[PDB]
Amino acid sequence: MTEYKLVVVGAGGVGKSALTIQLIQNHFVDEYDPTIEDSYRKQVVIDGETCLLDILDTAGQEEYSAMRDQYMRTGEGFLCVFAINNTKSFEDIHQYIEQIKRVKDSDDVPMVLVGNKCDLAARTVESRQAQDLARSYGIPYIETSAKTRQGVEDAFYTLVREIRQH
Ligand SMILES: Nc1nc2c(ncn2[C@@H]2O[C@H](COP(=O)(O)OP(=O)(O)NP(=O)(O)O)[C@@H](O)[C@H]2O)c(=O)[nH]1
Ligand SMILES: [Ca+2]
Ligand SMILES: [Mg+2]
Ligand SMILES: [Mg+2]
Repeated sequence: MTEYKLVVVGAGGVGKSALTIQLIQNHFVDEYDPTIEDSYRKQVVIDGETCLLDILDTAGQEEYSAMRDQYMRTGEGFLCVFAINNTKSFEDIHQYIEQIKRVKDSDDVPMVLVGNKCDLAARTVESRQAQDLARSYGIPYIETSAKTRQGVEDAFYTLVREIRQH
């Protein structure tokens, strides 16, 4: 059984915890409790193979930026999340990737760029704008809603594939 170490990263309130919790636990967290750092673990079959997903729910608040370095070393693949109604989080996520590539000293780090909250109509990040950013990194772009589960399995499982195809 292969184990995959996924880390979910991005700015505060973009839906990292709701995305993780929707995948692992199949419900939507409506309330907003900022995360320090939580861990989840779950046995899944992906492309015929049983594997263990280890998922680190990280902090979006800047006050815990200090602990980013240590989880960027451990993690095998990184789900890079912004909210399509939050232009600042799209600008920010660009920064998170550069930090990962730095900390890991590779421009070949398994990653998926995720535009979350795609159920909201207050979109200020157009899909083409995120596509352009993903293209420059060689990584997939996938839109999701943690509310409706749209794209949630696809996003996380794409990241496993990126890691396992690394
Ligand atoms: N409509 C909608 N709301 C969402 C979605 N994902 C998260 N939210 C909402 O946005 C708020 C913040 O979500 P949360 O997952 O806690 O964000 P976070 O990125 O983990 N924040 P932190 O970095 O502080 O831990 C919550 O009220 C949650 O219900 C989504 O896909 N759609
Ligand atoms: Ca709920
Ligand atoms: Mg959270
Ligand atoms: Mg615009």
